[PDB]
Amino acid sequence: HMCDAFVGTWKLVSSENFDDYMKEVGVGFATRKVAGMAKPNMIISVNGDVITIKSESTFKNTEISFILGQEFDEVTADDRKVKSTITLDGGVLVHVQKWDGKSTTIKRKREDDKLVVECVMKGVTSTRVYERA
Ligand SMILES: O=C1NC(=O)[C@]2(CO[C@H](c3cccc(Br)c3)OC2)S1
Repeated sequence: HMCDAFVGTWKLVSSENFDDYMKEVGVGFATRKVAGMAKPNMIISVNGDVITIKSESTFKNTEISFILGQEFDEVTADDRKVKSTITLDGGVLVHVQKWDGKSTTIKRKREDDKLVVECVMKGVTSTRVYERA
């Protein structure tokens, strides 16, 4: 019953400062412009200890499966090759990505009927709000 309130199909309904977050990450112009248009569906499921998060979008489809606390390889939508670790901290899913001596953290939490995603790189935060699809 780990992560029950996250499970389901979610649609992006608002974004703030995502271009600035991508700039801070190092994303190039053309990827920022095209990726910034996308309104992905995020599909979250749990089977035993394995959590799967899929992102279906007109930009790029991605999928990760993981066990909490156990590092894994991830290729991000912008084609970074990162080492990721995802934990639960007080009911918030905390996803840290490490690559090229850099780090970014993505937090996902349930707030009312929304799933709120906060993406932080250095001093820049982007907030991405999802509703049930
Ligand atoms: O709502 C979101 N939920 C996530 O986990 C995000 C998935 O996309 C990445 C991303 C970073 C840089 C460039 C591109 Br293209 C994508 O940012 C995090 S956005």
